Amino acid sequence: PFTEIKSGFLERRSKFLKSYSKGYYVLTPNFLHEFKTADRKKDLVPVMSLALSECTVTEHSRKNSTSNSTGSDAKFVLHAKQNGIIRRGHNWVFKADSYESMMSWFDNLKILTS
Amino acid sequence: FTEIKSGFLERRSKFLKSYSKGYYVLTPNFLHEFKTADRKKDLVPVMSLALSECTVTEHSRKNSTSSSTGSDAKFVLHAKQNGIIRRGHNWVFKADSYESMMSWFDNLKILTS
Amino acid sequence: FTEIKSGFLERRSKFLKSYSKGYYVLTPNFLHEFKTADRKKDLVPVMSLALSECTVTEHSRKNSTSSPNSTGSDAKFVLHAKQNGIIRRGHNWVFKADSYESMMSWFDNLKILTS
Amino acid sequence: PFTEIKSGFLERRSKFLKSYSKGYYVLTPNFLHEFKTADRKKDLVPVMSLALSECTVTEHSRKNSTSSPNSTGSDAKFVLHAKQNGIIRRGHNWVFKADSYESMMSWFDNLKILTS
Repeated sequence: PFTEIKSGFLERRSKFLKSYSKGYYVLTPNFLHEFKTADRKKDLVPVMSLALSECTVTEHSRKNSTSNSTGSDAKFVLHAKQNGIIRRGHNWVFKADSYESMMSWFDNLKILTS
Repeated sequence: FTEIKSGFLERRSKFLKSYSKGYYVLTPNFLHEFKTADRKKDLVPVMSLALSECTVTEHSRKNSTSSSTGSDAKFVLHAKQNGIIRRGHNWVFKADSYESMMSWFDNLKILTS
Repeated sequence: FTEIKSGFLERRSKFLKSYSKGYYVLTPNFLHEFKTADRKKDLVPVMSLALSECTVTEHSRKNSTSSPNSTGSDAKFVLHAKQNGIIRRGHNWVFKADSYESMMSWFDNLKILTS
Repeated sequence: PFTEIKSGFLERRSKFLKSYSKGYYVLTPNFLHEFKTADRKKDLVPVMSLALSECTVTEHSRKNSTSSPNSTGSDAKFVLHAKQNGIIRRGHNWVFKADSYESMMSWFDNLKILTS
């Protein structure tokens, strides 16, 4: 009986590779977990687990954000306060499947990282 | 009241690689961002940038080219102290034309003196 | 004769925002860049990256995407410098191979050599 | 009687504005000067003068360098690096774009000898 605040697919940007890779993410009160698939029965080991206690969410796309790309209105930034999966003071960019989906991820993360 | 200039500007995000349009009001003390141009009902700035500790550094030349729109209509606001912007960091704004950009720039230059 | 791998790779320039293709030869000590694949006449490396003080950090995933009309979104890897040399300590170089499988050959070989 | 090693138009990139601006450049043994025009008779005051004594040239495009369609001059860029605070902040870099690979290589080669 897996319990979660939110889960869904997100694309995560690589700063150096300048590309996105899609994964299945699970937000709990303690961690943002990345898994390879949505199958909570057979896919049991997170690819990585980001402790929320030492992350913050800092900025997100506006509904009118433009670039010329996909999901210019659906991105948000997760910032590291301490060394872990992410280096202290560094940032990871995520792309959701819509503005409204992004806002749900952002709002939930913001409350869990206050 | 002592508003110096107001209008829509696009502001670049470094991490999101995108522009977002907002309605800005320039006063002697602040550049204020609002969501809308409704001065009666939209009263709380999204953010208020203290001009006392900002400078305007570069701006597009009339011959500036990109490609993206507004290649001749951008300027840079630089922070001298930690606030909305980290000390030493910069924000990029895009106006609707060179002439409009220069109006913003010239006004900001005097206020940040 | 103790070459481990050789072939063409594109290397990204951060300041020039472009890729340049070169012919690379991987040995136990160095990744060498040459202008051409002519091992008889083209004998002097353009540069020689000491593997002893490099690591390979990230690489593209099979599903990595970049942008329509951009090539090799699934074929890049990152070489990181642990010390000042051709690359400044803490800095990174990005390479693009001709496919995911080719990239993974380069990456796996570099991973062992930089251990 | 204006004496120069090389002169010609170059585009200079702005890091923050992500745009290029074209100017007329004059390379002498002492400086890389920027002017607004090619008229050495009426256009007498440099927009800026970069001391070569404290600059280096560090990298340049290859003949095969590729960026994206449609970009121009992917084979015609070079980087000028500051060793001391002046026009450019110490340790910072300016990117220039010439009108061809061969023109770029002429600029780069001359700058490299003058900044050795």
